[PDB]
Amino acid sequence: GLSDGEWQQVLNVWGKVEADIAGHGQEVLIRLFTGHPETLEKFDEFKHLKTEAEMKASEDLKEHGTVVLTALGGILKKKGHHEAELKPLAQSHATKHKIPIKYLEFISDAIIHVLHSKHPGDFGADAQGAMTKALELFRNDIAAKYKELGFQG
Ligand code: HEM
Repeated sequence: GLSDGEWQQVLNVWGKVEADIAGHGQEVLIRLFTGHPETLEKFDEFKHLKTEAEMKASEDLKEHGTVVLTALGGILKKKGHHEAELKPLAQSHATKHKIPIKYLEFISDAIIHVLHSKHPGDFGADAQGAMTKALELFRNDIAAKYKELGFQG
């Protein structure tokens, strides 16, 4: 878990994302999809968008990026008290979408990349530490539910 000073840093960095969640969201998905093409195949609506310029030209992708980051924002503001919010997500991603925990690792790394790409020199070493912890926590609680369900990979 995190200290309160650590949570205040992640909510301070999240205020930068909130200035434009769709712009941040589309960059995160693109990072993900271009870096790990196997992840795009899980998306029936977007698997035909194989290159960055195709991805960029779809408002449907940008809206999906908005759904993702708005969900995550909600969870971060719970400061770790997020069992009611994470359970549904865990369930759907394991039993419906069949998303291995490794893809959650990929998106967590994608977020960090995009914060440094969109705010160079503005994402401090301390901020990076706190954000990393918050994403690990998120991932580790989802891993716990995955084990319960025996979602093997
Ligand atoms: C920060 C991590 C993520 C969050 C907050 C998130 C959130 C969401 C939400 C809120 C939905 C809609 C409701 C649902 O079906 O639960 C959804 C759907 C979905 N997610 Fe995620 N997700 C995340 C990561 C991922 C990753 C890493 C993948 C795959 C590589 C993935 C694949 C999907 C798919 C395929 C759908 C259904 C798509 C559709 O409606 O067209 N998710 N996700």
